[PDB]
Amino acid sequence: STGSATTTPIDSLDDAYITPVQIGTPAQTLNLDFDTGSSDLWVFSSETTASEVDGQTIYTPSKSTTAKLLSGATWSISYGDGSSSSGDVYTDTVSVGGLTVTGQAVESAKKVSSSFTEDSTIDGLLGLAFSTLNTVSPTQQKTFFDNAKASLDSPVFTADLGYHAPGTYNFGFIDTTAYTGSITYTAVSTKQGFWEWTSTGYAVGSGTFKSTSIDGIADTGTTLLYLPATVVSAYWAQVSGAKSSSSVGGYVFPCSATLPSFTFGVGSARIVIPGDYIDFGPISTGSSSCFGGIQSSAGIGINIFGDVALKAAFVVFNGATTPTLGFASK
Repeated sequence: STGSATTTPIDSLDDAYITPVQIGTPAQTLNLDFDTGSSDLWVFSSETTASEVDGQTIYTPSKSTTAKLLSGATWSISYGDGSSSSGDVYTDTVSVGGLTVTGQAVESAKKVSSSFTEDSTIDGLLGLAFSTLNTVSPTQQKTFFDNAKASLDSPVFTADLGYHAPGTYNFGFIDTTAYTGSITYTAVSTKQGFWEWTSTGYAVGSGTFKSTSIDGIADTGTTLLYLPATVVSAYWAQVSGAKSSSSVGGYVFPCSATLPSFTFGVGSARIVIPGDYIDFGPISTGSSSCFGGIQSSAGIGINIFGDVALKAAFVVFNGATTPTLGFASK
């Protein structure tokens, strides 16, 4: 089998992407944030504290003839940005772009933190990291991909995120029309439960490529590109007036600037992030100070190839017995 679904930016800055997901019988369609950096499929629901729901579409398990309470199971998750959610668990039928999993753990939120409440466009998350990170207790549950894998034509999914435009998540096949040149594959460590890999270096604008190993994670659920302070300083030094602002929480730059591109290495291959992808707009409405899309990972404890990087590529998440990651230009 295969599946194919369009993923759509939630706003004009590509702060996140939402993909429609069918849950239950009859289908209840929720728009979920597909997150290769976590491993829980959780939804706003009829069980979510009412004051914490503000515009989201909810899953109502009592209206699904295939929903079953997973007795005794609870979940609770905290994300890198400090947001969180928790609740109980149902199993139900979940379909993405025509690909159907029966008995998928659907984690129903009883509580969500303010950032979730305040984002009316995201109805939940669909985790695509390794199932070892799933938070369901006392019996850990499998991701949608892990459940689908054996049925797929090939044990892969691909992320093709757009810049200020829709893109595509495919399951079970590689669309050879969706990229240019070849896909370069690179080794993955699953030891921390992430799609963790090592970039071979970087360049800033038309500058020379610096060969250096940068370990980090391919994370569709993180907006920005988080890299070591040395790398980030080298980038922003090429933007007149750019500076790190402790009050704002990162590098900012004059909105009048033209940003240079940023290149990262995948083996001997190179992915080029155009400068415009690195502009996240005014820090506050009407400001002429703009927020940068490349930020320091210092104090995160891990480098993160988030949407800023991934959207410059066609990305293969290869879930073969030994997983690997592939990157192509597009």
